[PDB]
Amino acid sequence: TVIKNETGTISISQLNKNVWVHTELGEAVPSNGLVLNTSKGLVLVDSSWDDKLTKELIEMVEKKFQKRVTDVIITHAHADCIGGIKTLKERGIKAHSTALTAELAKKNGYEEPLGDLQTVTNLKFGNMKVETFYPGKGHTEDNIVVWLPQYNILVGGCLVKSTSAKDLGNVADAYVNEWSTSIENVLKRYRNINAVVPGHGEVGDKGLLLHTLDLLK
Ligand SMILES: [Zn+2]
Repeated sequence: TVIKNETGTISISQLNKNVWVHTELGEAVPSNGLVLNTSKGLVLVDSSWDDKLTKELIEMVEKKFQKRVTDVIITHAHADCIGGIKTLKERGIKAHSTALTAELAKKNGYEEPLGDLQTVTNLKFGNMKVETFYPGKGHTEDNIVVWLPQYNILVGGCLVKSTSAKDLGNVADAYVNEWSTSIENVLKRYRNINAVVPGHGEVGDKGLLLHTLDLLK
């Protein structure tokens, strides 16, 4: 099932019982994130392009689940992920991030996140388990991946390209050479992966990681 906004710029698709994928368009470019419905509120993985879209996304999910968004995990310091940091902070939403992401955010003129995530961080919201992992430099110097151990679902972010993507994207701030090693670190860490969510594009499987390594070759 998929719910959208009149405009069409924002949609939320269900992956399973308490896991949904949110997608917003930034001529227009899509960006994926996750919406986690827990017994203690909603938790998002990444916000949106800007404050207008981010606020809209929040209003949408809060209305649907009749709960508040309590936390957001920021996977890197680019607009498509930290675009609405100001909205989150004025709503009492905790914006988790690594210390590195926090400093790059400041440096990119964005209000900065908590900078609390370590290389390996395990968070539990109600009964929903979430693990954050920094695999090394790649698409960006600070990119991290998110893992849901109860579903073996991996949020790759922009470290992972979708099946039909033939372009790596903006590599001005990327570490192309290191990117491959970082993806290998993810593969070595998570042996049995089911679904993989790309920065943008359709949800796939481990094949997406191999596809990205192929592009980097
Ligand atoms: Zn990016």
